[PDB]
Amino acid sequence: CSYTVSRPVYSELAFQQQRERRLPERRTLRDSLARSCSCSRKRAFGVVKTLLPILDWLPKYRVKEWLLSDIISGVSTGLVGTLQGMAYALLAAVPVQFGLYSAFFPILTYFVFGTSRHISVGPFPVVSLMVGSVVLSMAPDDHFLVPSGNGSALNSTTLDTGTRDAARVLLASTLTLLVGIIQLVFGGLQIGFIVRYLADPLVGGFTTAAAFQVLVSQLKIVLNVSTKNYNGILSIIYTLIEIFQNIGDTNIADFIAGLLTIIVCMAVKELNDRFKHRIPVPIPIEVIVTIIATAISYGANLEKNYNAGIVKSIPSGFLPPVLPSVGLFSDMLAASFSIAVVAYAIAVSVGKVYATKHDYVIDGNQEFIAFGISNVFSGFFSCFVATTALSRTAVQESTGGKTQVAGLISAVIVMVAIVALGRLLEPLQKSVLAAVVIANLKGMFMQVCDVPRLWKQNKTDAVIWVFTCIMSIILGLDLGLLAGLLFALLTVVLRVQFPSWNGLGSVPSTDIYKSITHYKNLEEPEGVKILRFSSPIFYGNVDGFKKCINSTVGFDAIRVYNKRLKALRRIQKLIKKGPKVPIHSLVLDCGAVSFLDVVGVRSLRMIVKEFQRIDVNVYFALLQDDVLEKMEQCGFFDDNIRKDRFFLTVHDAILHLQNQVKSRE
Amino acid sequence: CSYTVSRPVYSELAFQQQRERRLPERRTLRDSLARSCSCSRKRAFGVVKTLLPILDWLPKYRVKEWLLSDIISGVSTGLVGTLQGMAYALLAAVPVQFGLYSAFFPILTYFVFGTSRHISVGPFPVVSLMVGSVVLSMAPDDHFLVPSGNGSALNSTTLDTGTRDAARVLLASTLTLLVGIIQLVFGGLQIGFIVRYLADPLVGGFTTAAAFQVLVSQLKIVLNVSTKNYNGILSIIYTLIEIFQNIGDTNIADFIAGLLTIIVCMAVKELNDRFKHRIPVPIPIEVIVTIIATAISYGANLEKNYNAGIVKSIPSGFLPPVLPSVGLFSDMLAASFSIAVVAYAIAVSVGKVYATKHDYVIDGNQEFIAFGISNVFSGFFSCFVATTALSRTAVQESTGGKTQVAGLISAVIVMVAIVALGRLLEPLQKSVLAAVVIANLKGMFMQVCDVPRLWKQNKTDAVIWVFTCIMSIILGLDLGLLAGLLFALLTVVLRVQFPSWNGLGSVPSTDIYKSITHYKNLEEPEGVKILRFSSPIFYGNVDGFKKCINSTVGFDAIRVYNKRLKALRRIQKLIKKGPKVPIHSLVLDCGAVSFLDVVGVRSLRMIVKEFQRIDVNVYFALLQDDVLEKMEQCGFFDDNIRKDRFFLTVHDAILHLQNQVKSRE
Repeated sequence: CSYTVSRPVYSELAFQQQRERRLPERRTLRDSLARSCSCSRKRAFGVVKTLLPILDWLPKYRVKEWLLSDIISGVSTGLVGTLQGMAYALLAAVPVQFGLYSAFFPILTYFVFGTSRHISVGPFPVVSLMVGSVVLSMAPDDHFLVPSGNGSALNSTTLDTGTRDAARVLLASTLTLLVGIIQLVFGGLQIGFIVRYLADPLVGGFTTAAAFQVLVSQLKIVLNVSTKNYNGILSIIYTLIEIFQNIGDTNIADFIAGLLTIIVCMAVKELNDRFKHRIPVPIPIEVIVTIIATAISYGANLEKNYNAGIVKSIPSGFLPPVLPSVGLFSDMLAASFSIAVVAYAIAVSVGKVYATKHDYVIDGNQEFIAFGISNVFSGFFSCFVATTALSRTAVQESTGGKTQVAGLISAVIVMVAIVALGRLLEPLQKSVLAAVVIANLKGMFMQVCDVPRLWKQNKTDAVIWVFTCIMSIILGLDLGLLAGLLFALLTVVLRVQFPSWNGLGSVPSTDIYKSITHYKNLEEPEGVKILRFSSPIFYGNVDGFKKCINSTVGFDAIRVYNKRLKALRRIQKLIKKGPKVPIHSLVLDCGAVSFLDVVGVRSLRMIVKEFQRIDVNVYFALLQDDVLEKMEQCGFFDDNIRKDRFFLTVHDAILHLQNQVKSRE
Repeated sequence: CSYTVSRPVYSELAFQQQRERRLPERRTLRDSLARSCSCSRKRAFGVVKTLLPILDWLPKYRVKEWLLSDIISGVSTGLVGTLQGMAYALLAAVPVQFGLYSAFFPILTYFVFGTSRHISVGPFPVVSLMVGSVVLSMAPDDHFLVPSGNGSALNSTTLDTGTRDAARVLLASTLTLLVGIIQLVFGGLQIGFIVRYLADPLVGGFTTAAAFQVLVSQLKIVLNVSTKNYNGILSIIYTLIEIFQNIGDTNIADFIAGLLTIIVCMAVKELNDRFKHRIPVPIPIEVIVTIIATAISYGANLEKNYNAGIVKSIPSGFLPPVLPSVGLFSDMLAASFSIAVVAYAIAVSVGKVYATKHDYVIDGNQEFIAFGISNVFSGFFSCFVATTALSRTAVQESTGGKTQVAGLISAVIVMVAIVALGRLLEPLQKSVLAAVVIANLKGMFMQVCDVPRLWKQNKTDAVIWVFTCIMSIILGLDLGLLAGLLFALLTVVLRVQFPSWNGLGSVPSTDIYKSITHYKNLEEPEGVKILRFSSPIFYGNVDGFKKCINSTVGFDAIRVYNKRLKALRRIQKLIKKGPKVPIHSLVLDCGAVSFLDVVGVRSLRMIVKEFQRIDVNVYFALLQDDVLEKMEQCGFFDDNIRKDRFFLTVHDAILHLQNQVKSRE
């Protein structure tokens, strides 16, 4: 209605005197640690309830109706879990037997420590690729050749099919433990802000570029070509050229059968997603395409007749726990930090999506402990890093899921897939398992459709997407993530180093000040020039502030004072023989400043001192309380630069100048 | 006097309608690039005058007294410069003549391209230390041994004093050429903000660590001990331990002479600095101590009698230009970048100091181009990277210097030294030259006295000093600088990621809003809770903003709605059979925001939508125009979230809320 106020001009001291401050809280280091560490039994029950979330949803279960919905989702997710679990094992260069272990043991551990209800912990295509990247680098194929077979001229150094996998499993187990330990450090030290640096364009471009490396890696299994497992700079680029050079040594039985299930699985997935209003339960195309593949491959001897590529290496049994090979963490610490941060990023990403739909809150630090113990327990049973795939997550959710009981039932299907089931999957072609992974790449391949949308939005965030996408292609995949985090943080520094400074003016007959580069009918005070400077001054943008002040006043505070003394020497000699016109004051509207960075405040006092020699006052308008208290501690208020130079609002600074000129001509 | 206003409550649209905006300037790339490149001869003359500043100060000379001032400053600066060059030649592991070379040609090159008047370009202790470090890393001593001399049992692999100096000089010349190329690239691309990242505490800690390493190296040289030129991690600690282990294999005469000249030089420097009011011209302690050392060392055969360490390797002549061995840049690019940036930082610091002391202006890009051309010209004459030492610079300023003519005269001394002066310097002990370097370390060793001062000041900047000082000691010296810049950028990001949020309240009978954690007698509106959030929202501080909102409203917008929906299903079943109390609105005083990082504006819109479901309006107070224009493009103003939700000032929102409560109960 009517916005009218009437108060005196409290600049800095007319308001600080009659306003009593609040005494700050004392540190009291002796008692601070005592009050923090609680001794009551209620705190002991609270830390156990959070650490073990199973004690919350289990007592209040709904066995009446939940048991019917969990038994149907467990057998549905179990069949998809035992297939996607063994399919993702090829991305880690590990035998297909250890892929099923990643779908049974991590579920058992993510039952008494997990804080989610609609998350199916298991393998992941992008995560398994980063695991397989360090296996090929630290244990290539040309490192296990054995001379045996009485060759023609030289020693017969045939392939090492057999004991070669033993070094790959132990290497992947050491990586699994080191990833789990890092996740426990994040949960133990209660540091969760380290994963906030993974922005949406950063994680979006990373998963998009990772889909290309997954497509190239899986295409090698489909085409049945033998590459040289290149790694380093241009890893995906070099291996893509080698694939085109070895096209002649392909297998038509694998390409035709591999491309067939690609079109079938993609069509059924697209048909079921579009016509969702008529069929609520998604058709398990992953399961029906595998059962029919093993049946056809069992009739005709695809291994002998067509010389196809089958598994024929499933022993159908468990294995004793193997202690991790401690001592190889020096050459894997750099890559483990990249795998441990993407396993948690996707865990929270998929978790929060299915959290607002079921209306339940997911703890942040608890997921670090949940997946931390999961990866550690998985390392003792020859498993790789566990995560939650978005496709497998939607299986137990769309079919009907309430708690992790359905996930435990999903582990029973994998349980029988280790002892009894597995012999029937012997003649299954490797191209079939290498095709269900490519079908799930549609979600990440369609993520490129955001670049035209992000360009119309904030352009700096669109560059981060393209930067992370290209950098995670040239210099590997794990190194590209670290190059994306540094580039994303650098973009934040570049946005605060080059602020958006304006020529703030006054709206007639009011007190609201708007920029002069946006509005025309604005009147500036006679002589006074207002300047606003966002992105608080630090050591890097303190030089830009000088160029900012020199551009809004028209002159330079240094060159003007130098020309004054250059002409002053003519005055002291003429008696022996015989610019700064418009700028009267400078009101700095530093209202968007948060910190000081005393390294830069030393030049801030110099600005007030330089303009003081040329009779130009430098006033302040909207300095906050947390900043003014910081200027006093940094040695700014001397005998000449008093607090009266500062003001509370922007209009008080202009009103103080108009009253000073009227009272003093 | 009286601050009174009377205007309607223009929130967002009551002000944007009747206020016509200014049309932004069109891009017009063709005309923009056409208007940028000027064709008139005036712009050509201007850029020629700027690129070659020699054409400016030459026509306005003051020969009458400037001739005498420049000749005396030139002889003094030439003596000081040849002494500092023959001293710093040992820091670069190069023979002593190449120091004199590097003290002659850079001076000639910094005459037609430099834009300063009181800068004596030459060697530098830190730069020479870095050059020597990278030379020892890329060319150790055990890589040149030759088996010759018919030893006792094995081949006599004597030391290679001699032919290895050619390789060392070639490596130093390649390094200097690469540094010059990097500086010319930085100057041509007009990129000057890259050196603004070197804050005052960062460069202070770097200079402190460099002074410590220089002290260690000069103590190694004085004690005449033979180390193993360790490099890498903890190199200074390892070489100090090796020195302490080889104390017995020293020379008592050399150590005594070094300690004596150190004490004498320090005492004379202290006496001249303290009693400056009586003697304006500083006593050249370096010149007299070198003269007396050469006089004493020439009497007795210190090389034969006391087995002292002398130079005896001065050919007293020039050398033809040698083309640099291009191809060794991939293993020294980072070191060259570090050397170039530290040299430019020190040069700009000295220039700004001696320019604000003499009241003249110095350009940045022109100095960059000048030093780049100087290093390039030095690379073609077997010289190392040139800079401006603070001690040598103060000589020509205290003795009286006006233009670079004194610098050109300062090269005449080095000119006659290259040919004639230096044959008498044959029996001079190396410990004497290794002492003035330690004597000049007093300025950098006293820089540690700022840590107690910076701790009372901004503590985050005090940590950067200690972090840079320690990190530039453990992992070399060049790598410590890169670890310091990244640490400073991370500290800047942490200050904008964890803002200082408050509980802003209202002062009675006024319109100024202050924090509630600082003032006691403050009244908040009935139900309304004002919140201020500095450090504008980006992808990393969004969870921080969520936590801040949840802490300032007392509840969580998610848990409240979850409990409401959990209690709602009890209502729909009871008819078949038979928190958010105080918070009325949320005025976000986002006045300290500059950018919004649309990745974060999505979560902001999500927050606004979530609080709408619980009947809690989220209003804005001080959103700038540059932020609203960004939110409009980032898809924020839908059919429901209109612009009326925003306000211009903080009191307007409270007034609108009170009017709505009064008109609608």
